Amino acid sequence: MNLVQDKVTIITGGTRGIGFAAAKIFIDNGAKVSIFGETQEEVDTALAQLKELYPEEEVLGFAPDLTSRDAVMAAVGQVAQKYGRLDVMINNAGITSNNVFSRVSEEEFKHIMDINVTGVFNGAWCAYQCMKDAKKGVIINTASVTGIFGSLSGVGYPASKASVIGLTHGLGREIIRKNIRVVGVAPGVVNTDMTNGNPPEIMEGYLKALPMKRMLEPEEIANVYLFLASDLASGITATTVSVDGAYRP
Amino acid sequence: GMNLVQDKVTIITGGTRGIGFAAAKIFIDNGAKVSIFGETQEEVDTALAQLKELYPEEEVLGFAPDLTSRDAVMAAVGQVAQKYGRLDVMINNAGITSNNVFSRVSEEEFKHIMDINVTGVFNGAWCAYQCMKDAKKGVIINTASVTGIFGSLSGVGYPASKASVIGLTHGLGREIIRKNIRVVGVAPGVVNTDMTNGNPPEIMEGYLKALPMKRMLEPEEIANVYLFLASDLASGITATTVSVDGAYRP
Amino acid sequence: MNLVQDKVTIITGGTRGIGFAAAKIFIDNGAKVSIFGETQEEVDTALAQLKELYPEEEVLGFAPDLTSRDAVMAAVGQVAQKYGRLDVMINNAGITSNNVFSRVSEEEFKHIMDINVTGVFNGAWCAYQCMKDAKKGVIINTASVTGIFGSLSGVGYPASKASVIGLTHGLGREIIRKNIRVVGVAPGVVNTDMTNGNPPEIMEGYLKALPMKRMLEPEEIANVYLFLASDLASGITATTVSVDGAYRP
Amino acid sequence: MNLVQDKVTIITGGTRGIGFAAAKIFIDNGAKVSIFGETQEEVDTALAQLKELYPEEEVLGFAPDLTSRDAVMAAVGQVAQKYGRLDVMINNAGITSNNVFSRVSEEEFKHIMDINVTGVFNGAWCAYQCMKDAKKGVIINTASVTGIFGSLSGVGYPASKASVIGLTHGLGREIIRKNIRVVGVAPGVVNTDMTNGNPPEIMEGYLKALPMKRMLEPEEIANVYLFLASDLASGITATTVSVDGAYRP
Ligand SMILES: NC(=O)c1ccc[n+]([C@@H]2O[C@H](COP(=O)([O-])OP(=O)(O)OC[C@H]3O[C@@H](n4cnc5c(N)ncnc54)[C@H](O)[C@@H]3O)[C@@H](O)[C@H]2O)c1
Ligand SMILES: NC(=O)c1ccc[n+]([C@@H]2O[C@H](COP(=O)([O-])OP(=O)(O)OC[C@H]3O[C@@H](n4cnc5c(N)ncnc54)[C@H](O)[C@@H]3O)[C@@H](O)[C@H]2O)c1
Ligand SMILES: NC(=O)c1ccc[n+]([C@@H]2O[C@H](COP(=O)([O-])OP(=O)(O)OC[C@H]3O[C@@H](n4cnc5c(N)ncnc54)[C@H](O)[C@@H]3O)[C@@H](O)[C@H]2O)c1
Ligand SMILES: NC(=O)c1ccc[n+]([C@@H]2O[C@H](COP(=O)([O-])OP(=O)(O)OC[C@H]3O[C@@H](n4cnc5c(N)ncnc54)[C@H](O)[C@@H]3O)[C@@H](O)[C@H]2O)c1
Repeated sequence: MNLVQDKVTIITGGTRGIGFAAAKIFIDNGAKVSIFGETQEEVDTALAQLKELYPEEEVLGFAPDLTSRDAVMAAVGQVAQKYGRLDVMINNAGITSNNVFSRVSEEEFKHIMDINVTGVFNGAWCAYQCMKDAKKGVIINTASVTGIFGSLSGVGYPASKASVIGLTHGLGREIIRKNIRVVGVAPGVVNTDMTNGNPPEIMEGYLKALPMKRMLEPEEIANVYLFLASDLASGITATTVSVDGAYRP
Repeated sequence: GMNLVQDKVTIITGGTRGIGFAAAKIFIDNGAKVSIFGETQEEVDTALAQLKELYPEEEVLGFAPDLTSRDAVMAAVGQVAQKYGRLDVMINNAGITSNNVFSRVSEEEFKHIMDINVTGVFNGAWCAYQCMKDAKKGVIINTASVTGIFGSLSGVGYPASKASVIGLTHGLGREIIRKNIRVVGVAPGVVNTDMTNGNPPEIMEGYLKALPMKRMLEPEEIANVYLFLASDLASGITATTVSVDGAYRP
Repeated sequence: MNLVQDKVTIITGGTRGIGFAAAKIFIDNGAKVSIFGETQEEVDTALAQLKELYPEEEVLGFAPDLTSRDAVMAAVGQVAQKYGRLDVMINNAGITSNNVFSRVSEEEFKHIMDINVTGVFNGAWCAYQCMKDAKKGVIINTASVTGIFGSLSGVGYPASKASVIGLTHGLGREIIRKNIRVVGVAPGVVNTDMTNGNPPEIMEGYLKALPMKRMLEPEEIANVYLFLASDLASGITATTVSVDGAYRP
Repeated sequence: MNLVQDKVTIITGGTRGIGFAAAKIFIDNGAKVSIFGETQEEVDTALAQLKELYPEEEVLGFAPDLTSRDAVMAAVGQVAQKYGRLDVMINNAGITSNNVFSRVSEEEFKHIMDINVTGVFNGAWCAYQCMKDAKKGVIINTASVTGIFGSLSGVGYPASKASVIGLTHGLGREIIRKNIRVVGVAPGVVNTDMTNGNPPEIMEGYLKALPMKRMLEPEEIANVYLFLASDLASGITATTVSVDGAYRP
């Protein structure tokens, strides 16, 4: 199976969790993969892990400030200049929130809006600049089940993830004439560092609320990134695919 | 090369032409054991002969049950389950459209589109569930439409029936996920099949140019989404409908 | 307050629950009200109740088979003939389902599809025929929260109520050029004969788990019918308004 | 008609357009109105216009930086101090975008996200702090049709307005236990300074694409704010009402 054969791919937040599982699955399927991480330390750790798994595969790693379009452009530009093209952009880096409304500070709301929305806008804009003249490409934006069904706390999380769905819808409709597809992915509860850090009572809570009686594995989200990036999904754009196993927050 | 549905016993309703027939081919290519349903025995015979030319060593069963009769659907689903010992995938793809102005929509026309597009999907999903529930495994795929989400400017029975399919998929998916059976919808935009061809090229030239992709989707582009959704790659996808419309808005 | 002053109104399922609460609120706001019921007995009971409340008000009552468009046309036609016009049509009559999928018979699925969807189509079609030449009117269709968020059982209920939302969207887009508005109302859990079952010991736990800690009252749905039928809602069409107090099935 | 009798109301962006039409309709319906505007000059102009219409009515006016929660709290706090309570908060201030994706600068995307989302979050948070102990109140957030159906350009506009819908959904579900309702309003194309200044070619396109063959008037949106703020809408929360006359971008 080589669903993304010879596709030049960038995965933001590709150092751990869903993004890292996607790096592996995309390399397994013939893609040329580059990853972004928050810090250079996280990037070095992930590149060393990928070097053990794939000793003959070259994987580029960068740590741009996702809130700065110039910093994202510098990193995206290096990938496009090394391979002469950019086929796939996955705006997967993201954070969550669970604070009760009264305890949501200005700083916390600004930060989740910055990373989850401005980070996605910057990545999609920089990918588009490298894809527009080639008149081909795929931009994948990671939303959440909370972007559709809301949440009971951490208002910045459904607000930012609903914005990602809205950005995906509008951008997809706008740039389809340049043969560039824009698709969203809205996961439910996934077994990563984002969810495994919670207290045991919250973990117990999730596991009883999940209709599948298990969290999804990062591979189950990464397999959807894989299909959506492949030419099999040539009819899918300006929409968000729910991958939540019927979980409802 | 690919074998995304290897050894999966699959039934495709409306598998004699358009999207369903393209799915029959793509599913056989990917290792599935395929059975098709068609509206008439003549359509079934034609499709089986076409598939026999393409795949001379492949056995494909064909049936023409009245989709509005659950006993007729159960008899056909039962024969497939009896022959292979299980049922892994059910695709409720058979459907029809409408474009009549509201004043000209007869009682008979509204009843018929509601019967085929909704009762036909309910009957197929119910009969599949009965053959899947003890195995605690399976995938049910229901074909909706872009009109089920964005409405239409005419033929009210078409968005009404296709929105019902999305609602059925959502509710059924939430209900039977505890039996490890996934229920997923597919909402196509405008697809190049017998459903959409008939108009002269002069009329169609301006229509195609106004489409966001400047072309209709091909039946293979919908069938490839059936393939992914039926595969173990979509293990996290249930109680939802995937839009495959190339940004087309009715 | 006379939000529907002199508006000739038909309310299907106006003999009890939401429909009956709407009959009272519409009479209070100056409308000329006619009600439909399943049986002649229900119609006689409701008309007598409205005579004790409003002795000087004339209310017409009919019991047409909602699955027969000719029977609905005969009743709608009599109202339009008596007042010379039809201003408001409320397709409020409906039923629910809670049977587990295996136990949903052909007959049960056919019946809920017939009453909840064909009944709404027939009422909307007959209203349209009496409104189209006047180039004014409002058609209100009662959906449900299950039409948007699904359900855990009784598949015919989300299937039929999602169809009502789809019919409302398509019909609204089609006939807005004739200055006829088509709007949906999606209630959550309302205190009527439809939810009047279980003893209080069992109910106490259920009510406590509801986001508002109570069901909605039929007046709370009828007040939304009132606004939507008024000229205040002149910009609202081809959409469904959620009146569920944040309840999620 | 006095749908919002004795209700202490704050309207952000109440100096012109929809917000100003709402100021008038809310005063007509018995509310105690306070307005916010971008500049002190706009506030002075609107207060003078309202003094000519209502010479005996006192209307407070403020121009806080909506991106600063402390500046919004200072203004909201003064209203709550003067009347001892806050009954209604309308987060109506907003801006639009129509730039092609390549021409959307970092600055433009940041600004629309700041005003349309952080401005709504700040207003809703400050209102909640003044409403939570009273265990009653209504927060109205202005989204847009583009938040549901996307757009063909100005990606910041559907992204920010979809975020407003997501914020409304999540916040509504979270604070309904404090008897505070959170509702959204999604207008189509409204005849205000936001749209009326466009070149004839763009105007022609709008008028052709509008199924009603006219734009909605600001009163048609303000009448929906009125109903949603009234006790008639007691069952409506954690949802967005479309007021678009079947217009689709
Ligand atoms: N884990 C879940 O249950 C869940 C639920 C729904 C949505 N999602 C979304 O899935 C995506 C991936 O999440 P995950 O669970 O794999 O998370 P993770 O914590 O396992 O990894 C997140 C990745 O994003 C990067 N990232 C985070 N904050 C960053 C910042 N400030 N700057 C730059 N990069 C940053 C990290 O470096 C890391 O590589 C996110 O968009 C998340 O919101 C996850
Ligand atoms: N083609 C499009 O533009 C379009 C758009 C949106 C939705 N869809 C949906 O896709 C599905 C497949 O459609 P298609 O375009 O391939 O159509 P098609 O006409 O090419 O084939 C339809 C198939 O369904 C079967 N079928 C139709 N009526 C039937 C009946 N009364 N009883 C039993 N079987 C019946 C036919 O035998 C045939 O095999 C349908 O559900 C259709 O509504 C298609
Ligand atoms: N009550 C709830 O919790 C709730 C929830 C969501 C949606 N709804 C919807 O609200 C609407 C009103 O329901 P309600 O709770 O007031 O119910 P109800 O049982 O109190 O009243 C139903 C009314 O519809 C009529 N009706 C029912 N079946 C009919 C048939 N076969 N033919 C003709 N008339 C028929 C009855 O005579 C009666 O007047 C329905 O469409 C229902 O689906 C109710
Ligand atoms: N007019 C339309 O076609 C339309 C379409 C859909 C949504 N909307 C939404 O409706 C709402 C009202 O818009 P309108 O058409 O009445 O606009 P308008 O331009 O007529 O008025 C906007 C108001 O918001 C204030 N405002 C704008 N930017 C601000 C800022 N930086 N800081 C503080 N206050 C600011 C202005 O002072 C003014 O009072 C907005 O949220 C807008 O996005 C309008």
